[PDB]
Amino acid sequence: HLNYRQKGVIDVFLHAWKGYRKFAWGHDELKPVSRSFSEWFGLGLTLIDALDTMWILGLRKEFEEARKWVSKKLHFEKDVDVNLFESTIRILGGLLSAYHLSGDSLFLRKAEDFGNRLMPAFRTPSKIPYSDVNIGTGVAHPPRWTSDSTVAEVTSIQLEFRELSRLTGDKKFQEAVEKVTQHIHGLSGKKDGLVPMFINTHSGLFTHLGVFTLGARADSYYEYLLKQWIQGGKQETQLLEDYVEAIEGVRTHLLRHSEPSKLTFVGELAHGRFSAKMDHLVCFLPGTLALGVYHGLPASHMELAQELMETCYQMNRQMETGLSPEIVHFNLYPQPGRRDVEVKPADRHNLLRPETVESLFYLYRVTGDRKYQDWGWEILQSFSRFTRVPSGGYSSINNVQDPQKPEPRDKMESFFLGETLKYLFLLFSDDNLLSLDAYVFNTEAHPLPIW
Ligand SMILES: CO[C@H]1O[C@H](CO)[C@@H](O)[C@H](O)[C@@H]1S[C@H]1O[C@H](CO)[C@@H](O)[C@H](O)[C@@H]1O
Ligand SMILES: [Ca+2]
Repeated sequence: HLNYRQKGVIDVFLHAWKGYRKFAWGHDELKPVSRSFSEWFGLGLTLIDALDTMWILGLRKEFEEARKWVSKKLHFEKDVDVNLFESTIRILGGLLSAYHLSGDSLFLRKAEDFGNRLMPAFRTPSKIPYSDVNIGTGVAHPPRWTSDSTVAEVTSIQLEFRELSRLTGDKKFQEAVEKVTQHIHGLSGKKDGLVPMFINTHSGLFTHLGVFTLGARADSYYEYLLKQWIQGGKQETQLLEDYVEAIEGVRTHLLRHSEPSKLTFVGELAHGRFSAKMDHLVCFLPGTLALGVYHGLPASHMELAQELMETCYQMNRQMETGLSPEIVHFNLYPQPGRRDVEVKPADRHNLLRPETVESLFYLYRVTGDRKYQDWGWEILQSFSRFTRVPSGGYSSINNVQDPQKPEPRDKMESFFLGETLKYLFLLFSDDNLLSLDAYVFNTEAHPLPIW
């Protein structure tokens, strides 16, 4: 049976979805305040990202309507440049999870068509893929000012391409992404398992040396070391080794404690200089640590997971709206009148990002401590109070520190329905539901089977 908090998640989903249906059907993103839409892919991004969430939440009439759109209206031949990583985690991942949950081969046929159109990105001298590929013309290229790719982008596509090869029997997808993983396994320039942010597609070597973050441009590299190891049945020992090494590197170089509360946080390093800056993106890490412990990683990882979960919770609850900003800074020394969680004026936006509630899901699944459910519910209520648009939809907001004037940005990111609400529903579940023994979630919350 659905419980009270799950019913609340479903009310939020359906209010979001009614805005999408009325004002943005088949378009990439809802602009709820203006009752319009935006495109970047032109491939119904929000719809595809939400397929599996609709299925899991039991929204089967909505799923059927969306399936009909996929069957009739989703076509990949347009002259359009797409980012390989964003494409892969949202569209390829979303189609693959929709296939597995529904059993409907339409989703696999579409995934295979799309996957084939992404392949030109790998045709570089080093076989590290370009950032962008045109799905209609077959031309791939790097950004205008550089031949570098982003490290997280080239190392956070593996689950999806590996699974596509498994289902289709076409080895080209797996072979391409595994070359990337194996190459990066042997690269110089890491700091105790920590990777630089960029990698050159011509030389194959890291660039921006000596600069280390667990946030944007590197985060999901670490996530996918563990998750690939799990996906593959725990036989690919190099992935585990590199993951274990990296977590020790985080402990050695990036962990400090805040004032006044002594919260454990992860900062950044540049040429040996520590910076107390932490992207909300880093909040994936407690959940990934806990996931690893479920699968046999050391208890030290759980100690760190629980400390970081508290911190990520505080990043939300110390704000006036109860919603974390995009980026926080912490103080290493006591500052009269100051909270733990400092926020630069420019960083005060919230884009409805999932990483805190993602990690709460894993902490709850692994520990059973109901406080993590309570924290998730608190955060959901804050989304409802400060980001809801009366006519339908929820919006990113510009100011998490002004409860009277949060200032909507007029955008509902696809990951709100793809991730934030899926993880909350799962967090609250009393159930055999997407077992950690049977599935691994991709980095856009799309569950894929463990082999
Ligand atoms: C700017 O940050 C984004 O892109 C870089 C890659 O250039 C990633 O390293 C970073 O994690 C995010 S994408 C990340 O977050 C989104 C939700 O907040 C969502 O698309 C997905 O979870 C993805 O992993
Ligand atoms: Ca993610």
